[PDB]
Amino acid sequence: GFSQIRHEIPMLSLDNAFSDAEFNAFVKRIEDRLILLPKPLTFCCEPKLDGLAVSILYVNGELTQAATRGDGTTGEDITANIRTIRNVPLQLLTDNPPARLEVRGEVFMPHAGFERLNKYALEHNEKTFANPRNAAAGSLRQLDPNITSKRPLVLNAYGIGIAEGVGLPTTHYARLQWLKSIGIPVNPEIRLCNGADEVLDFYQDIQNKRSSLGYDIDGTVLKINDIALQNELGFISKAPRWAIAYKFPAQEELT
Amino acid sequence: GFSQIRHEIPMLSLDNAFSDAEFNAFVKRIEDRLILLPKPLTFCCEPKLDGLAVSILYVNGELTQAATRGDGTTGEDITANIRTIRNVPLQLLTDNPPARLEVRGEVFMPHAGFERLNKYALEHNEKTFANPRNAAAGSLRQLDPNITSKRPLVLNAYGIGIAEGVGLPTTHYARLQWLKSIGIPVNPEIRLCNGADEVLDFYQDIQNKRSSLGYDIDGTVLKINDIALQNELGFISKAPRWAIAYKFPAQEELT
Ligand SMILES: CC(C)(CNC(=O)c1ccc(Oc2ccccc2)cc1)c1ccc2c(N)nc(N)nc2n1
Ligand SMILES: CC(C)(CNC(=O)c1ccc(Oc2ccccc2)cc1)c1ccc2c(N)nc(N)nc2n1
Repeated sequence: GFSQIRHEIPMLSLDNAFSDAEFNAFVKRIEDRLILLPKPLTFCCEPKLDGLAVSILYVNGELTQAATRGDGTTGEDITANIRTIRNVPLQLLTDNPPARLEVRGEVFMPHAGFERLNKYALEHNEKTFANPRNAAAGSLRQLDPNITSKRPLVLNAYGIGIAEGVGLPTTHYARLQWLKSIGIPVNPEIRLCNGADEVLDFYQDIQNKRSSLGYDIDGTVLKINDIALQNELGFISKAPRWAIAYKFPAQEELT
Repeated sequence: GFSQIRHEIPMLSLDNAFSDAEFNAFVKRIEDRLILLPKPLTFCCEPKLDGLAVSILYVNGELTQAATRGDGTTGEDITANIRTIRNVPLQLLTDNPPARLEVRGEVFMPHAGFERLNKYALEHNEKTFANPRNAAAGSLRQLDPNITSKRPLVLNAYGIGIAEGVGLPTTHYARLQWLKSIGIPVNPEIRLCNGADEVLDFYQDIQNKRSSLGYDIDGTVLKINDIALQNELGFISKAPRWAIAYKFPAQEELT
C-alpha cells in the first residue's frame, strides 16, 4: 500500500453547526472565553469544498512531499499523485521560499470532470462514482500516479502547517493572500465578515450557489481571522498522550 | 428527552493498540517526547470495562449530579438513573469532602444480571440485548429512573474531573486508592507496571480472564502513573475553538 506519513503538525477536524442557532451559540461561547471582545469580531469566511483534505510540503519553494489526512495524525504518501494536479505549483514563486512550508487544502473534482469520468465509466461497463467527493478521493488515492494523472482534480488551499523561513502575516486572510501570491490556489469566494449577522449572510450567499459554481460546496468553514485570538482561543482537545487503550482481539462466534 | 449537560472538564477518548508492536510504538513515542526518561516508566494498568462511561459530581460529599459522556464535550443528565446504582455512594465518607469532586468511570452489567434480564425478555416476547455493553447503555439511559432501578448496573471508577477542596495525590494509582477509601468503587484488577514487558504481561493476564471474572472486559487501558509526567506528556488534541463548519442541509433526491 501507500507509505504512511505522520504529520509533523496535526490535521485537526471541525465541529459542525446546522443552524444559525448553533452558530451564534458558537460565537457566544467564543465571546465569553475571550479575555476582551474586540467588537465586533472578524471571521475569515470561506466555502467548505467537497472532497479530500491533503497536506503539501515545500522545501525552499520546491514541492517535495504530500499526504492524505488519514486519522488527522497519520496520512498516506501521495506525493506523486499530487504532482499530477495542474493547479498545484511545483515551485512557489517568490525568490525567498520559506525553509519549509506546508500547504493544506481540499483536492476535488469539478462537475464537468466528474460528469465526463462517469459518462466514460457507464459506457464502459463500470460502476459510476456516487458523487464528486467520492470520485475525488478515489481519483487521488491511486497506487499508480498515472491514473490520478488522468482524473480532473483541483486543489484549493485553506491553511498552513509547518512554516519556517517565514514570518506569516497576523491574519488568516492575510495568510491566504500570501499563499496566492506565492503561486498557490485558494478559493476566490473567501470573504471577511464582522459579527454573526454578516457571517450568516455569507452562509446564505454561498448556500445559494453550492453547486452553481461548477463544483460541490459542503457548507462554509468560519474562522476567527486574527491569528493572535486563535492562539488565545485554543483547541478543543480530546485524547491524552499519556494513555492508550490496548484492545483484545474481537470476540468470535460460537460453532 | 434528557437535559443536556456540558462537561465542565472534557471526557476525552483514547487511541487504541491491537498489538504489542503498536504498544511499544506508543511507549517509544513517549520516551522520545519526555524530557528525561525516569527509567523504567511506571504505568497504572487497569482493565477496560465494556459498558457506558459516566461522570458523577459530588458537592461536599453529596452526589448532586451525573451525566453520560455524550460526544465527550456534552452529555445527558442521568443523575436519578445513577442514584439507583447500588455500588454508587450517595455520600463520600471522609468528614472532609472536597468542595466539588467529579468521579468518572464505567457503568456496566455483569454476566449474571445480563443473562437474567435477557431470559426475562425472551420469555416475554421482547428482543434480547446483544451484549452486556448494549444492555448497560439502554438500562442506564432511561427516561424513567425506575426502569434503570430494576436493571443490574455497576460502577467502576477510573478517574477524576473537577476537584476542588482537595490536593489529590501525585500518582493516578494513589488517586484511585483515595477514591476507594472515600467510598467509591474501583476495579481491583488494577496493578502497577514498570516497562512494556511488565505491562504486556498485565495485558496477557487480563485477556486470559476478559469474561471469566463475571463481567465483560474490552481490553486494558494503560496510563502513565506519574501525574506530573502526564501534564508534561500533554494531549493529542484535534479541532480548534476558533473555527467551526456550518454545513448546508443535506442534498435531496430527484423526483
Ligand atoms: C481550520 C481547519 C481545522 C484546519 N486547521 C488545522 O488543521 C490546524 C492544525 C493544527 C493547528 O495548530 C496546532 C499545532 C500543533 C498541535 C496542535 C494544534 C492549527 C490548525 C480546517 C479543516 C477543514 C477545512 C475545510 N474542509 N475547508 C476549509 N475551507 N477550511 C478548513 N479548515
Ligand atoms: C484516561 C481516560 C481518557 C480518561 N481521562 C479523561 O477523560 C481526561 C479528561 C481531561 C483531562 O485534562 C484536561 C482538562 C481540561 C482540558 C483538556 C484536558 C485529563 C483526562 C480514560 C477513558 C476511558 C477509560 C476506560 N474505558 N477504562 C479505563 N479503565 N480508563 C479509561 N480512561
